[PDB]
Amino acid sequence: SVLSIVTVPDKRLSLCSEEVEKVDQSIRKLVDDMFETMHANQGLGLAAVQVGVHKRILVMNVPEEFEDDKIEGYELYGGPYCIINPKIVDISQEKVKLKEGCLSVPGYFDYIVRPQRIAVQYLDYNGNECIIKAQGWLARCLQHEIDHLNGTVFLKYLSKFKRDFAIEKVKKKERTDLI
Amino acid sequence: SVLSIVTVPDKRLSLCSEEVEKVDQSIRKLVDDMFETMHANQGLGLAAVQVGVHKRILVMNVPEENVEDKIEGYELYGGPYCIINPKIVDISQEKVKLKEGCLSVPGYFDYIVRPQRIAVQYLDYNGNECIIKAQGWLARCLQHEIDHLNGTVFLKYLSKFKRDFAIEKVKKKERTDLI
Ligand SMILES: [Cl-]
Ligand SMILES: [Cl-]
Ligand SMILES: [Zn+2]
Ligand SMILES: [Zn+2]
Repeated sequence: SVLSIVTVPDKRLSLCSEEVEKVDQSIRKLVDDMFETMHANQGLGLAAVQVGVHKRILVMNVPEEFEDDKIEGYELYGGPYCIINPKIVDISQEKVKLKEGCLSVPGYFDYIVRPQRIAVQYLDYNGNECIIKAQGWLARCLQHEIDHLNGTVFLKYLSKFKRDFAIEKVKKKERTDLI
Repeated sequence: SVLSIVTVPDKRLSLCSEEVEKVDQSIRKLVDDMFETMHANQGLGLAAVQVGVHKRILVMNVPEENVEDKIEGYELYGGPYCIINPKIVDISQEKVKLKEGCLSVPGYFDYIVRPQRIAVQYLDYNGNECIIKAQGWLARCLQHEIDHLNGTVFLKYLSKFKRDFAIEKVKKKERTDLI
């Protein structure tokens, strides 16, 4: 089932998401829907708040670059990942500027600086404890999605001028769609 | 002004706290009250949620271990600290086992394993960007309080028997006994 996506400036995107008490059948079904929704919209990541549910769950799928080094244990790509209750346990001092987009801010893309590498503990689809050590786009996607769980969209890091233009561009597309 | 402290098993202690949008006079007043409430109850730290407000604000005062290396340039004690919107930007992989208490779990103490050192970016009392590089008890307290902002009391890391023993100790300790 392909779910509807909450878009800015919907205030639901600004509220923090709660911890999942246990990974049961009902969490798995939500995770299936979230993944189907992400794949249907051609996204690399998706937080539950983006489908209207305030729980600390995200899914990711970062394909390998069509190619024209890693630290031992780290990954630059992969998935699908189901990441529940993520906890940051290590984060790089080195930062990288990359272009980001988001399904909750459709049609707007901008450059954001974040740590290059991050290690995160989480519960997986099966309810088992895991660790993901992430670099490159995998680390990028993961931090972007963790922001959603804390009630943060990537516009927060931009100047007020760009943020407001972004929000007004999302709405003008929706208002122009209704002419 | 001395506020009443929310104590376990109050469900409010399990909800996540929200980002503070602007550090205005209403925020400083809440911080003033949190300091007074902390001093009055003999505490080293306090999160806003412990006084019933779900916002990302904590205060600490740690006054002046062969289980930890003393690292140059990290604070072992100090304060008073007003820490708003804390963001963890670095965290040690070395950990340490230390005894903790909590004003929301009065009368109960136990040993908890946490990272030895943390670096945290934050806004201070006047809304200015700051950074704290903490170790020793300063970092233990800071981590304990950040946990509250995320809906976690230290009983989470203990076995269920101990968590429920502690909670029962609180329920009994809150009755002044009719002798
Ligand atoms: Cl976890
Ligand atoms: Cl900050
Ligand atoms: Zn997004
Ligand atoms: Zn506490």
